[PDB]
Amino acid sequence: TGLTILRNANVYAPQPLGLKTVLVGGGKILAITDEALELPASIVADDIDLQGRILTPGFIDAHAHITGGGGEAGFATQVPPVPLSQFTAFGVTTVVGLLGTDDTTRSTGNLLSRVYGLREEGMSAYCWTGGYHYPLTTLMGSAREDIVYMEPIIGVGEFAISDHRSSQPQFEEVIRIASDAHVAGLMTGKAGIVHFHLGDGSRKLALIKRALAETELPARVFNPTHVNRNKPLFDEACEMLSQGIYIDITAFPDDAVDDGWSAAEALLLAKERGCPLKQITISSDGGGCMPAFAMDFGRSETLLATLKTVTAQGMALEDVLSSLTANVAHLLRLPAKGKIATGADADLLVLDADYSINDVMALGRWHLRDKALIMKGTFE
Amino acid sequence: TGLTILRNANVYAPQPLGLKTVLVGGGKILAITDEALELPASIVADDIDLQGRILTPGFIDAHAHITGGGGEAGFATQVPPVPLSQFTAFGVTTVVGLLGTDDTTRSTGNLLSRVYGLREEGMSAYCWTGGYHYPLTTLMGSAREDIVYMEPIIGVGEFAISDHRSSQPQFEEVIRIASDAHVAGLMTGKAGIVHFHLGDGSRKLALIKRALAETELPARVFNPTHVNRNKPLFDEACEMLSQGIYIDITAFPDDAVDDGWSAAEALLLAKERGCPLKQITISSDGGGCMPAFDASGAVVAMDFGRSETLLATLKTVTAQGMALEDVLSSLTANVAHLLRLPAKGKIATGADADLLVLDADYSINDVMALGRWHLRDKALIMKGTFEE
Amino acid sequence: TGLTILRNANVYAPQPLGLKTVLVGGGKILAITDEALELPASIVADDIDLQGRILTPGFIDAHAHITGGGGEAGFATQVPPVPLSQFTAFGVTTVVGLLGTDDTTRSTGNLLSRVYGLREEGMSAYCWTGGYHYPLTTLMGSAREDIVYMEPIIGVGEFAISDHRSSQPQFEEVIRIASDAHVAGLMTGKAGIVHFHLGDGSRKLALIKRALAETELPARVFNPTHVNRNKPLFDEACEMLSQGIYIDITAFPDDAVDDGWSAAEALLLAKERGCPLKQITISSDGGGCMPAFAMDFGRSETLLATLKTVTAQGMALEDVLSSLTANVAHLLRLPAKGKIATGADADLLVLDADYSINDVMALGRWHLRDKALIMKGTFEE
Amino acid sequence: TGLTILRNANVYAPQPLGLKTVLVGGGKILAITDEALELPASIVADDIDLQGRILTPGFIDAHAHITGGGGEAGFATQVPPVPLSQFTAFGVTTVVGLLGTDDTTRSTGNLLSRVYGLREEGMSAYCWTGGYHYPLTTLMGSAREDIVYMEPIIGVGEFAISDHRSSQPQFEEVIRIASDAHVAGLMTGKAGIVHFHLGDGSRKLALIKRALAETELPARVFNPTHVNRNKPLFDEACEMLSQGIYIDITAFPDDAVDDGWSAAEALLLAKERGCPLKQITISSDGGGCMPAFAVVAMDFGRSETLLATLKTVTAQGMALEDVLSSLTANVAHLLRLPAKGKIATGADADLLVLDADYSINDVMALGRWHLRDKALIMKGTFEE
Ligand SMILES: [Zn+2]
Ligand SMILES: [Zn+2]
Ligand SMILES: [Zn+2]
Ligand SMILES: [Zn+2]
Ligand SMILES: [Zn+2]
Ligand SMILES: [Zn+2]
Ligand SMILES: [Zn+2]
Ligand SMILES: [Zn+2]
Repeated sequence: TGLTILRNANVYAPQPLGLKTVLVGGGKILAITDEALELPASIVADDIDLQGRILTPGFIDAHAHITGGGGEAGFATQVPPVPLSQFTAFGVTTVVGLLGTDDTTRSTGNLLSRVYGLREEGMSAYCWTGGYHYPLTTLMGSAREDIVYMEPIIGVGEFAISDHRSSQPQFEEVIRIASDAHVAGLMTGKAGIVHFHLGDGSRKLALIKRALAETELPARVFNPTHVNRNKPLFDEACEMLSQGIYIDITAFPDDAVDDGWSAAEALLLAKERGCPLKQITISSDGGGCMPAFAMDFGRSETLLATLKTVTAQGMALEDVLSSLTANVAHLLRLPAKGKIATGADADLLVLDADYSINDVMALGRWHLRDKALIMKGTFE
Repeated sequence: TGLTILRNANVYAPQPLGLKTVLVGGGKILAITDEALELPASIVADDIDLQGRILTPGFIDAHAHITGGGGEAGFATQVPPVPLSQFTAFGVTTVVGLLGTDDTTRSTGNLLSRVYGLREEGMSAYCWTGGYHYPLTTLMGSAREDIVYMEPIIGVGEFAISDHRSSQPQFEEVIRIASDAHVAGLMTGKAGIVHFHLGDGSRKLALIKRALAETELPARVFNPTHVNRNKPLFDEACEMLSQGIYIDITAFPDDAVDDGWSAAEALLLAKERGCPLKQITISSDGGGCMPAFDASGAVVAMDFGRSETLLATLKTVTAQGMALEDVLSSLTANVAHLLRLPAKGKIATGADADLLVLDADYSINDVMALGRWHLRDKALIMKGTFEE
Repeated sequence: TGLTILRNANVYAPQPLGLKTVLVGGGKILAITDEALELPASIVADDIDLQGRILTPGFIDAHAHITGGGGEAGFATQVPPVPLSQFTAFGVTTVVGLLGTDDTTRSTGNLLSRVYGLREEGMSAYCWTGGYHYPLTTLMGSAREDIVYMEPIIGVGEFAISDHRSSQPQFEEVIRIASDAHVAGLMTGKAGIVHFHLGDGSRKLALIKRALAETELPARVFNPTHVNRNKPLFDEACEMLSQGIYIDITAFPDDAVDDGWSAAEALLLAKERGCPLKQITISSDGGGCMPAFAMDFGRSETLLATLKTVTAQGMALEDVLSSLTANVAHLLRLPAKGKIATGADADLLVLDADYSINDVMALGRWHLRDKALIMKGTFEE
Repeated sequence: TGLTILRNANVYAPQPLGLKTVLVGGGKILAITDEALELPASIVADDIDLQGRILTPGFIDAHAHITGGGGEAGFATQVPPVPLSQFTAFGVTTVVGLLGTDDTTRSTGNLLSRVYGLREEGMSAYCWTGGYHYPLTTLMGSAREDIVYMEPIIGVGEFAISDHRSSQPQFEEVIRIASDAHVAGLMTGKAGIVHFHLGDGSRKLALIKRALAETELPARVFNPTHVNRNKPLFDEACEMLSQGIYIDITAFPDDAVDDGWSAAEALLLAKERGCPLKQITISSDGGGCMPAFAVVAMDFGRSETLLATLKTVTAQGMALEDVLSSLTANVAHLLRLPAKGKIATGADADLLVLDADYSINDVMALGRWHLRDKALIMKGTFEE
């Protein structure tokens, strides 16, 4: 009902702004000021002194199996849907859902209905249409119709290249899909991009290199993920940043890194190479199936773990925080997200000085307060 | 994006609350209080003393051809899409769009894309899927899929019964459509109703009477409109209020009333009969094709329906002694209740900041949609992309 | 891969057979004997003295939302898939999955793929095609194709009648669906029936009465469930048992009973009225959305709770056990299930004297042993 | 029923294990032991002394027209469905059915329904979806859906390349089909491979060579059959074994060999060249149309050529386990049938008892005798 006032917030917007008073109401950031705002008590829901603790935008996890992934090694490996608290307790206030390898038994209707479920439970959610294989799995007859007509659908993903599980897509198929995503993006104001799953194939980003050389499509339309899964792929991804693509680094748990880089190592290496960090995002692959050589699934907890690892190695908080917030909102054309700015959505984290999460606000409501869950999923 | 404070508002919520201070921010009503709120000037965009002038919710016009209607007497009669200001200048802050007789050349994609256009221009908009004829015109393969998956699609309409332009729908077809709308409504929290176009056919509401007698579908699922177009239909509509249906009265211009009641006469008559007015709504049929006649009855000119008839209706019934809150509810809270729009139709904390400021004669002075002024001292501050 | 021998089992098959030795191997019941079998130690995996404890068939829960149900009051009410142990720990060794009210966002491919997941994890699973609404939700173009070509698909359900959430199906639509299920059943040897969701509509079982009066379709094809949800419906369901239909009673938790009967009350009342109990089954509606006036979901735990309630009120164990085992296997044409008989699947419960479950065997493997889970779902912790 | 005990079995599993007692029950192999098991008579259905006769796994014939093939030279050449005994009497306890050249009048529904018919009659049966031509003949809208949702459907076949009767498939079409079979295989635990019909076209295995060089698809996904039909094709198939493909040799009758190798000659030649025999399978093309020569008379392929091949190569000095593996364990390994192709505890009780000359004396399928002392105990519903 009322206003929420956050006093002495050490604001990372994600760029450091210093101490501010932050006023929240109607699910929005209404003011960011040096002034010690004096308000009538009758209209204030919560008056909180953060006493110089860090305030950041909520994380945007743009690669999550919100329905659960798996199904790649038997039907029993179908992962259950990710409960609300497995996003919010880890600082994820916006998720972008996708289908992966199983786009056969799982449908775009499964995915979009779970987006609406997470929205009803008080977080923000979008999704990718099309999935992994060709022809694309869509709700309507085509990806272009899905993106034009369904507000939460922002692009095509995660479409597999250079992977034994791909549909062995041809150049002509890839640039047609990209053209449909791009046109739908222009018509709607949404991301109009193709989120590509990369495997360990030695062709790496060859299809995207050819698209950038031969077509007029803007480079931002080609968005490869898991680029840290092997070192030659990561090198090729870093080189292609100069052509204007955005690259997505996956926060693998330490077990699953194999012959590649952790998200932490990859981001530190991109910084050391002088890569444009504003073109680099990190995602968790939450709900993705995680085999042990027992069976588990990916968690959004690796995003904060990554942030702690790189900051402990001397990276500035704002550099890694941007890869989880403003950079994702910029690529995905989410102007209300990824920023502490007046008029933006009140999706906010309060961090301790070691960057542990103390509080999580989504759309102006506390989900986590003093490390305790206040709001949880319907069935948690 | 500061706060807006409206001081000394005579609040019709739509029920009269007396004088209040109303605080708006983030597109929402943040407070309604007796307190003379003192706020820091640095966070206040607008501090307005209404000095006891009436504040109401914005009107919800649940029957409008947002794409334009017509096409019923030649292709030249296709009405252009209704510009933003032809809603907002008349106090309409939420519209529900539909296709009418022409659901052949016009598509659900035309309709839904215009909903998104009106939302981008700063008003609120929803639509009906299915249209007028059988089989239904939908975006996906079925009405149930449209209502489940497309947030702005709230139900089926305007589906024609008792009209020479209908598809002569059978009872079994009607209750199947109603079942699909109802189930989709339960799944989504949306209206989940069938908005029925009534014509002058003497069968009147017989298909709805049969549905209420023979099925378990709740009465609110069957929502007839234009019930004032002839007197026997209006009498049957009033009688069926006791079974729990909502009825929609159309604010025809005075020319187009023919052998029926104006919206004003129909609402006054429902009140005189002791009908439950909370089950009665008024809509404009804006963007509907409006033929103009000479003294000889020859078709001379063509115009389209306007949302201006809603306020004209409110002025007419209040001049005849109806309480402002009774007619205002028929444009606001009753529509929001039937259509399950909990953010709309009410001056209540947490609701959308869709507000009208009225003069003493109930002329609109100011119109706010989602916390932004569209009309201020009778001047347009915000207009459609292509308005001049 | 040895033999398992269960000595001194007090066998309810589900009919009481007395004390027996039961031999299990290759997932099957190989012998039921008075003999104290002496076997070479080298081929015996497990030699267990049950010391006179009750041995029953595993329960067949023929009405479960294995994918999760809900979605009837907002997308947030989509129930997660039921984990393996939420069947096996409650004595359910065979489940028949279905879609309910949400047969729009959920597909037959969702349902059938979860059947295969539960089979991979070591229980037995089947499903109903078609769902709740008309037209039917199927994997192939028609229910008849689904039942003919997909081994686990046994019939059509749960198809809604006398309910505000139904598709307001017409008699002609219902008997066409029934004819397709019946023909597919004859071609395949499978159930070939229509499992009908009943609501609180006052028309009750009128469409089924009309089908029995006007068509040649056998009565067993028309299988109404939730018949205990209101008392006039339950009375009509009991009267129609004399025409040869089977009725399914839902084991609602005590909160959700409203103006109807608990499964326990309904089964005791059917027995008191002299109804043919072999035509009565009980199911849990596991994974179904359960509102509090908070949100929870249905559990297979109500089946054993029902068995304890009716036995405490004087019903013979074999009467209620048949409603969970042999009666379901008979109606659904599952000849390997619902019975302790040689050649049948080794799906077995060991009960304490108060009928608490001590051990659960599915296809010859222990899932529960001395009330500890030995086998669990892929993602259970 | 209770337990069956087979005493003094000379076990080829298919590798030689020596003399064993084999215990069967519930359709499974429950024990393989040196112990002379003593069991209570009340639980024993059958106590059989094999007297040192050879015991092998049942043959897996992974290329059979279970519906009948033919239709390539007029409608009258449609072969009738193969009766149960025309598998079991020849030692075939598992068959994998397919459509061939006529995937126009014959459907995947014909094929899958005959799989279920053979299962009802007590043998094991699977099938290939898609058939010979492009676009594919499937039950559902796609091969990937067929393999994901229909338990008996294990892959795509028999898809024609280098043949005048092919659909002239392009590289891009072939690798798309292979990707769909592979992904469906991973999702289900099933074979997930493309079984390719090879003709006499001089392009031979060019499309598969290109797939192995240009894609990440595992080599095992590309499974060419009839590789013995001409000598240059057979040489190319043998060379590609080093890239990890499995190759299927067809047991043509002696008449039909033309300018190629018999299965026997092909397997002996692969052994002489030091090829990895575990990557080589033999299939009969049972139910395939067999014209007799001017075209004078018409017959159909029989599973009898599998055992004839085994007798031919063993008479030329090949070890029984080498050729037996090509009919049993190698097929079960490629097709991901862990219950088949092996005498191992927990496996299906699909067993052959052979005489000293390797003639079949007894055939057990899923623990039941189909053939006992060379007499049929079980036959098809309509066999007389
Ligand atoms: Zn991926
Ligand atoms: Zn992934
Ligand atoms: Zn109308
Ligand atoms: Zn109209
Ligand atoms: Zn149910
Ligand atoms: Zn139900
Ligand atoms: Zn062939
Ligand atoms: Zn061939």
